[PDB]
Amino acid sequence: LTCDFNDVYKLEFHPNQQTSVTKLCNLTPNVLEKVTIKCGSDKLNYNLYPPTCFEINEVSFRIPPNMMPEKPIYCFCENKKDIINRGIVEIIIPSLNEKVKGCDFTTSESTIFSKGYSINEISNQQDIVCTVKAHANDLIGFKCPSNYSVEPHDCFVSAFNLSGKNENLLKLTNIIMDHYNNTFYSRLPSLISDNWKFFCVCSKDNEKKLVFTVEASISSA
Repeated sequence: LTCDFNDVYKLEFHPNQQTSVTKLCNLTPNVLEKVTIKCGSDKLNYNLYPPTCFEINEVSFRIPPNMMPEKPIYCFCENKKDIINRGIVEIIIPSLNEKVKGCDFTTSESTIFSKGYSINEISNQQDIVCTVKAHANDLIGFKCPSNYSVEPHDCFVSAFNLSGKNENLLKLTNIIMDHYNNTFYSRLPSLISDNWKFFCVCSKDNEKKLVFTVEASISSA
């Protein structure tokens, strides 16, 4: 899931080229996978258009979880001299077949998550507890209001035990902890060998706590 126009799909001119050379780098990421595009550096004078692709010289992004099918996104790494060698990145946008298992504490009409809560629900002392039952390969996540803090701060790297304490987690994968929008994601392993329950908490002084609890059950995928 890298398009390296610097050393892999090389855009170096050849001697006495009459016409362009065009290279195609086609990617089929899964949702939330990281794509990297390398285009240009100190020595290699290449530009990427548009400068950030999916809204040395290097860009990475991850495709968000979406239920709206989209046409591929293209971006162009250009080498000039008028002859232009161009690397064309095509990213097929994966679409989800159902909402992400988990909890959007910021809307009752989430674009992303299976369960949502309106501002009236999360407002005013009992916890709001949102429980998801997850199995092998499930994508899970939650979003808390931007004003809230999340405990533990690195939820999914660590989480709290329904029984014991903070536990460095279960081989969770593609962990995303986006503190800009207080949105957290990860993927259960393809093999879960033991039942595990854990939780993370969002809070804000004088507000109901928002509890995201996961019951991960023995399974195989």
